[PDB]
Amino acid sequence: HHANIDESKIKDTVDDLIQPLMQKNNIPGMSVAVTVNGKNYIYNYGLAAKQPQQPVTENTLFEVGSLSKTFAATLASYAQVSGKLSLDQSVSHYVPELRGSSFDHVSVLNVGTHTSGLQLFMPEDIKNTTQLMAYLKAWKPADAAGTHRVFSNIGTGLLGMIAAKSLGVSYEDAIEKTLLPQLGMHHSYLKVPADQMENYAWGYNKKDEPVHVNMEILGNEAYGIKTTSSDLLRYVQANMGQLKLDANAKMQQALTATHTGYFKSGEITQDLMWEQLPYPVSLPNLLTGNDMAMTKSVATPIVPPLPPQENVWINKTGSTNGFGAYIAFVPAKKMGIVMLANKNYSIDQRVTVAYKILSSL
Repeated sequence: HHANIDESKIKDTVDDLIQPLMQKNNIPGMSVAVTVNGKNYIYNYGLAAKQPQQPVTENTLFEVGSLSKTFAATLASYAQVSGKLSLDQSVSHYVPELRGSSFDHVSVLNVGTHTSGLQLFMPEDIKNTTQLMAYLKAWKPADAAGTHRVFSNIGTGLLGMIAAKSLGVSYEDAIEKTLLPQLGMHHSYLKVPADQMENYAWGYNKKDEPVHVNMEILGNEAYGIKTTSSDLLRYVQANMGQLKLDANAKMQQALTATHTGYFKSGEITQDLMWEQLPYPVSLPNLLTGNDMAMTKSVATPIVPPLPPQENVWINKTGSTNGFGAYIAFVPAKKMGIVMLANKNYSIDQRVTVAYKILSSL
């Protein structure tokens, strides 16, 4: 510890919130990454696994659940800026087996903004593409697509599937061979390789049992990423235009364009998977804006779309049965936070701690 040194000042703030958070929620391990003024700070806490004990280190991989959806959006945006995908086209334009179904009237933008009306969870009995297509061909929403926001793993699945196909590849190839490499995220995976399994934290469920997420159909798009806080902090910096990014100009454009605001719903603006609130934001409104995961709300189009903004709080939560993650960043302040935990603890706490940390900077 050193008085007047960046990493010690930030560490005091972070420790003072994260240690009680982990204690009260029985969280075995966390990593918290913060960026401010172009400098990066990584704080590791506790255990990646209990027995045999393994500490959280700079290499620890956590499941991040719905943070995975922002990668599906970044891929769709990359396909769009590359001229391969139009977001306003129908889903059945790109998925011809769905022509003549409800997907004639659902746009790619709808599935990228949770406004198709598809439900949250993939039906558990859908095991293969044939069954998935039969389901989708027979599906109808209660309200017309574009009228309501319903956060959806299925819709995110379609977004990523369509984006990858428009690029000529499977979603897994698109993510692990194109997107994550171009972002410099070398410790981020949809399938953790053998040399990294020692670094893959165990998640701890509500009954404190060690678990890892079970990957099912279109799961890569919706919840498949395992990653480090450092890689996600790089992703936050790239989302703020801070990195050279290997001169990948289309990729920077793709990242930035995911922040385009397409629908208003409640306190939030729904971007392409990212969600944002006006900055400065009150904590009550940020809490409300992060309590939209499982209920339908009215959605209102923003047309022409709101361009990517600086003066906003951009965020996404993600969870699996054993993990709880959160990212927030404020481009106008070039500041951001990644909080990764191997227990799924309540979103109100994630958001409140992040709000307090970023407010301190």
